[PDB]
Amino acid sequence: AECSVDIQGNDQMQFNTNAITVDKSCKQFTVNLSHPGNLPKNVMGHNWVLSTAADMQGVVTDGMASGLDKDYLKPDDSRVIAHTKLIGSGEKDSVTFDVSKLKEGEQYMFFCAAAAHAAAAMKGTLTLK
Ligand SMILES: [Cu+]
Repeated sequence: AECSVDIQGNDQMQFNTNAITVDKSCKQFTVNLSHPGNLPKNVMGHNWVLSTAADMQGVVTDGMASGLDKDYLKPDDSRVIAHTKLIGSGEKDSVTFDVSKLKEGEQYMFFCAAAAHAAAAMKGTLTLK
């Protein structure tokens, strides 16, 4: 069982992967976010957020309005399944979530919720496989 994933966010506003597989024997799953490159958090902060595919838009829209000091997410947003904090370069964060939070016949999206980042394709698929 592969129950973690190491994902990178760079200075060019991209993740180094577009698709996560969550093995369904996993009781928990861990995302290790890191930020290579040379740019601070207020310039090019990244976070990793999980929601259903349907919820992504609203989570992003409400998140952008909440701002950088709220880590670009609406506080307590119930559409947020799991999330990291906002990180700048040279920084890192992990999240671990329960796999029982995912369901068959739902589609899941991961993304960064920093202003306009997900619109520029900092996002990808999350699949129970
Ligand atoms: Cu980002």
